[PDB]
Amino acid sequence: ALKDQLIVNLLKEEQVPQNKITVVGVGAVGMACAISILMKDLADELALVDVIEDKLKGEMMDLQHGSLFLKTPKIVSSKDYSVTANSKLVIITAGARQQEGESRLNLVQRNVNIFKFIIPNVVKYSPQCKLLIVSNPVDILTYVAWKISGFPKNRVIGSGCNLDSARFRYLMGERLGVHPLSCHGWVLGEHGDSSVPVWSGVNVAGVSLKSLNPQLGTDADKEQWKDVHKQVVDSAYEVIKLKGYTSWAIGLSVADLAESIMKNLRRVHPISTMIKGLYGIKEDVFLSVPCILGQNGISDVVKVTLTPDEEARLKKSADTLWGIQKELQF
Amino acid sequence: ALKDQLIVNLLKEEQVPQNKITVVGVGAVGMACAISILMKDLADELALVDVIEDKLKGEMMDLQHGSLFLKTPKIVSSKDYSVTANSKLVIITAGARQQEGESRLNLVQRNVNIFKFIIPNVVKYSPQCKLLIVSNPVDILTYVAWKISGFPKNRVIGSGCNLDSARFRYLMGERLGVHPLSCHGWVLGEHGDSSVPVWSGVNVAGVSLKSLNPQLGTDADKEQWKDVHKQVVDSAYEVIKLKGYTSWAIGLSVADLAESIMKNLRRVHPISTMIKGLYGIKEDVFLSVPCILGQNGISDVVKVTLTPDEEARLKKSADTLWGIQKELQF
Amino acid sequence: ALKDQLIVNLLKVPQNKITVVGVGAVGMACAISILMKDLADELALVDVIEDKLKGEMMDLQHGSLFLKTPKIVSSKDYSVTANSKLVIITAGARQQEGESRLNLVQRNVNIFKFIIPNVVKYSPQCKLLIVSNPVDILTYVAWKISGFPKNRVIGSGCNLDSARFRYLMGERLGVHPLSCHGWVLGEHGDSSVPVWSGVNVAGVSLKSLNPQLGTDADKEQWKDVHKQVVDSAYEVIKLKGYTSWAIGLSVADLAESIMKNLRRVHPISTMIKGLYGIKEDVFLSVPCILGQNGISDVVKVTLTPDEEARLKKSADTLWGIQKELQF
Amino acid sequence: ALKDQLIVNLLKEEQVPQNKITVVGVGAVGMACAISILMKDLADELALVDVIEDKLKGEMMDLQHGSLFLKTPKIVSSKDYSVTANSKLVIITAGARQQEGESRLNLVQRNVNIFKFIIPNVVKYSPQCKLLIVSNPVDILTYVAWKISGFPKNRVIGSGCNLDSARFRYLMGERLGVHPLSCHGWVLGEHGDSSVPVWSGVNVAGVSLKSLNPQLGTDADKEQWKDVHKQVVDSAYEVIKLKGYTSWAIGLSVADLAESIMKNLRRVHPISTMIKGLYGIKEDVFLSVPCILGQNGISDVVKVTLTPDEEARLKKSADTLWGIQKELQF
Ligand SMILES: Cc1nc2ccc(NC(=O)CCNC(N)=O)cc2s1
Ligand SMILES: Cc1nc2ccc(NC(=O)CCNC(N)=O)cc2s1
Ligand SMILES: Cc1nc2ccc(NC(=O)CCNC(N)=O)cc2s1
Ligand SMILES: Cc1nc2ccc(NC(=O)CCNC(N)=O)cc2s1
Ligand SMILES: O=C(O)C(Oc1ccc(Br)cc1)C(=O)O
Ligand SMILES: O=C(O)C(Oc1ccc(Br)cc1)C(=O)O
Repeated sequence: ALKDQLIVNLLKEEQVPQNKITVVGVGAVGMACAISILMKDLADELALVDVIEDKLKGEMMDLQHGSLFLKTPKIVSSKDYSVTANSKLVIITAGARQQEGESRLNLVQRNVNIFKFIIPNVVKYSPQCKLLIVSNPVDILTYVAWKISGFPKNRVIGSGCNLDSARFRYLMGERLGVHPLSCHGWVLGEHGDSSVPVWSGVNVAGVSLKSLNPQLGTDADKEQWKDVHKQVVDSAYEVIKLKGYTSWAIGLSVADLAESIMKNLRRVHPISTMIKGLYGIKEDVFLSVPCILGQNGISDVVKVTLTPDEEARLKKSADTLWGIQKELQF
Repeated sequence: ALKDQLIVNLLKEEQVPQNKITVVGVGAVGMACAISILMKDLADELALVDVIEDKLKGEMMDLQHGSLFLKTPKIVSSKDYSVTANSKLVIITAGARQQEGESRLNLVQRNVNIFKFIIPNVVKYSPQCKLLIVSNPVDILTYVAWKISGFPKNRVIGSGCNLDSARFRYLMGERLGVHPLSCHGWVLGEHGDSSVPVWSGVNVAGVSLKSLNPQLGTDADKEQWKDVHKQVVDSAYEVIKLKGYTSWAIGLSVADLAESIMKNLRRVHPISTMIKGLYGIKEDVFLSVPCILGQNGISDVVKVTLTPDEEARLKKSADTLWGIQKELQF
Repeated sequence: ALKDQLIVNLLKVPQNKITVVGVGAVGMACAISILMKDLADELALVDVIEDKLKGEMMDLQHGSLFLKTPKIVSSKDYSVTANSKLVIITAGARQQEGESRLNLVQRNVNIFKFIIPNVVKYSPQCKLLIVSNPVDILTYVAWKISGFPKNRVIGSGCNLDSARFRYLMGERLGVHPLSCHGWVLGEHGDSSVPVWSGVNVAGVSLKSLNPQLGTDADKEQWKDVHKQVVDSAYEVIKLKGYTSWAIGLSVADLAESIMKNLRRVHPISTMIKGLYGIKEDVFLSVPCILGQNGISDVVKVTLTPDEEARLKKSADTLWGIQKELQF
Repeated sequence: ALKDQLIVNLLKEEQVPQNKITVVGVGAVGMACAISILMKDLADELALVDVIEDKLKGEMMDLQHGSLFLKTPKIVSSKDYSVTANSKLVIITAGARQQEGESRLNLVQRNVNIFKFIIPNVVKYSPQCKLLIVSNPVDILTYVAWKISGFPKNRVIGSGCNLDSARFRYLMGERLGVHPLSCHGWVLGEHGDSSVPVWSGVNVAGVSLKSLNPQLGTDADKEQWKDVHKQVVDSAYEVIKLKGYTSWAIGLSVADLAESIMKNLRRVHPISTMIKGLYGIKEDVFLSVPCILGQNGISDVVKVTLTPDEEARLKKSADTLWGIQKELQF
């Protein structure tokens, strides 16, 4: 054989990848997560899983054809979860997605049912993985993945408000003529309608925007900064109406979180985690708060100082999620 | 205003971009080119142009929402070509795309008519740009864009066989257990059915695969390496049959060419250029040959030493393209 | 010729050129950091020591296969610097063991009287990025000699002091420095100002959880973090003889904002006359918006009376030195 | 404490580095390797080792102060090898360096004595490490590291001719007006005076330069391409004469090898390995040949087809290296 005339083999290697990432779901979200991760050189192996055989195979082949331009030596796919074995990070993007005008909370039963099959299959092949939930409603589905997996809470993460906060920083950046990297602001709670903008922490170079404008984010704000939060809430609905779905921004948001996990950065991200014991919350509610994210997942939570109105809005987001969460059939 | 209390302006904002890229067409190919370019930090401004208003705005908005994770501070869109002003590179992806069982050659009348509108509008606003043609049939469309634009031939580049060669290299790599970066091989001629695998130049570490196996690429080959070229030819059709279209690999192949142009690398790529005067070709045929690509586009053409059968196959590819090209009216 | 048998030539100025003046440890660290961040299509090096200059250029050229900067050039002659978008000056006497950066001033001013007109002659529209010490005074000096408008004369200033501060804050908290926010302003030296009022994690003011933060009465003595920021260069000089790596990375950070027109905010040296309560033509670090045209805007930081007094003291210290200087 | 007021700890330590690199020696080569590795984001932890305490601490601190600009969250140092624990790769740059007019082969006795201390201390704390030898004479020192460590051959690599080949490609590129990435050519054998330019493999886009000029690399060559290999041989001495030492190009060459290892790329590099059994070599000689490099080090060797003259020059290099090997006192 030609391979043998050209090359002399020294050993049969173990082959087990050291930085493998699995993406579950090859829809628009899943593929945007896949491309972003490949262009960030985060993994030595990428695995894709879906239920539509043709689409899964087509997507895998199309990424594979770009291998020359990448540094991810192995790209694989299968409907069988054995393809996901030894993943460091498994990203779940599978399930029903919002239609035009549809609340993310409307996807709950359909996605809890899908998660009942997915989660035991992921766990079986990667018992030491970190789970990164992207499927919606993300907060409730992070709780679902946690309960099903049996994993400790540090290893079950939801993409949460990482994108909501990125959108907030982009809009603030556009209003001020400053790059979003130099605009600071936190959107917490549900990744949806009940999210909370933390006006007290909104700043550029550590200068509180609220110290210059005390009415910042209120109805009495002459510049109406609350419309920035309204744009954050409405963004996914506005994008879906225009292009039928969202993909690029969530893909970048997920690869940003994947980078912190894979590279053990210990950067702070507003992501879905259990908030039991914070702000008077007594139940197993999962929603976004600023978390320290690394190789072991969420190791710590930043206790944000909320005004009484900000805390009341966060407890409202918590009540909305727990109302659905507490009555789940699984 | 809050902005003025926070920031003291010391310079009048008369912003002109220095490394602007425009992507014409927001279909799956155009968006894969856009995300790949954004993630490679090649531009300081990205402009998108299309004819479907909603889809165009949705795509622009979705990219802008990922700005925090990028280093391209300005993302814009419009149906109006004034939005593309001062681009250094303009990437053309617009037009009809081949259906399952349809040749890229069959899109020619539809795409020439579209180019008659797009090309003059692009050159009107970006007099310094290089035109990077991606729409199909890419070889005939590069010739068409060249003739319409009034640009010199070095500045009108067709993505051509850069993707066929990357596909070939990936497949060769899979067979050998070597990264595509270390598997060398050139697929030239039409970016389509009549492409030519240059078996004589196929090598690993300077070792000719044809020297070890003389039957390489022929029907007599026991390992059937000709199936690698057949898979290269069939790849877009196979992927279209599986996922409905191709996007990722073409996106990365175009970003690869964009990097060589923007960074003036003078790397060699198999891309569409005028071959009149080479291999006895007498007509104004555009096809892929290894070209040196930099800040002024195609500055030089490498003269590949082809076996008598490889040369005849290349002249056959040229004849096929001329057969379609000679009947065009524009 | 082999080249003509292989290649058919069809077509017989760089667009993103950067020049580094000075091939000392600082200059070479700026050079490697810029090459490894793919910011330039052409890098030029300039120095007065011909052998050292050529050897550094050749050493960089030999790594060309692992880079994406296709032209690396050098000369003692400034004609090599023509068409630079950005010119970084790292040349002159460098900080010595147990000595203030203010002790290099007159010698570096005399050297800039030669360098600056030569840079200006070949790239009249470049952005000048001053790294040489004392950076705040030398930025003012380069501004005066060049005749450039103030937006195009930038000093590396406190970008490194703030980076050191965020690393030290990060080590105490167990958080990546990217998630630890806090600004060190004024002189890139002993009179720098830690802005405790803006120090935060996830928008949470550290002063809100420790009102005494940064003062003598602070039970956790966070003033020691700023003391570590001040002492850092002296400590590194004592141990290894000079500093190079952290400054090269800080300079490449500023070069990225300029070259990619990011409009990110950096604490860098700029003309502060009329701002923050200062009446003289003093340059010091304040948070600036940095892009393709250099410093376009200045962020007006809300400083506490203590912080404002310290910044005024830093301005007074620099003005005092600058006053008694000849050029 | 302020930390406890701001952060709730939820986990539980277990901080084991997953992609750790160690650099032994903090001279100019060791620091150029360190800065290049840091700027390529290859490691989650970087450890430095040396015998000069102040120099080592000052270098560590200077890298640490640049952390905000990096993605390697742990930079450590010590004269104690326990600091290198759990490294995936250990880079050895310690030892005497050659003076002008002094052969790298003259460093043998001083460097072997140093390796007798370093090697057992390195291997002790890192079960999974690959040993990457940079110190000179590199080929002899790779054999020495292999004998002292008791490691299998796949795990002991010498930086060998990776830099000689990069220099060759750079110089070829300069003559042809082509980027080094598109200029192919191998310099094999000893990383020193007896290296072998493989003219038969020298090519652009698969085109053999020797097939265009049969006299290529011989004294009969009108263009004297042999001067390119002479410049490769003399390059370290020319740089040493001008600036006192070489650092940047070797740092980049070592980071290139570290990238193939850390990311399991399976790219081909001309690096020091055992050649017993190839080209009639019957002894345990280490020298550069093209190797497939990945996570388990050198898993495979490319059997380059050499002309009788190239093979004779390669065996001559092996004989020279074997001669020095017979002088080793373990
Ligand atoms: C039992 C099941 N296992 C899977 C696995 C993958 C998918 N795939 C998607 O849901 C892709 C499209 N969805 C979005 N949101 O992109 C569906 C199912 S159902
Ligand atoms: C006169 C015209 N100008 C344009 C500009 C853009 C587009 N957009 C596409 O065709 C994108 C979808 N198609 C593919 N190939 O992705 C069509 C036209 S028609
Ligand atoms: C009239 C003059 N032009 C120059 C240009 C470069 C240099 N080079 C250095 O000073 C490098 C070493 N110094 C530090 N600080 O690294 C000195 C002079 S004097
Ligand atoms: C028993 C010993 N262990 C070590 C470890 C490191 C070093 N360090 C250097 O040799 C740095 C300077 N040399 C080069 N080549 O840069 C020397 C020794 S001696
Ligand atoms: O992936 C491929 O081979 C090519 O992809 C496309 C390139 C440009 C457009 Br517009 C549409 C498809 C092809 O179909 O030629
Ligand atoms: O530039 C080069 O070729 C090489 O550089 C070094 C390699 C290892 C050490 Br330790 C020091 C220098 C060489 O001298 O072999």
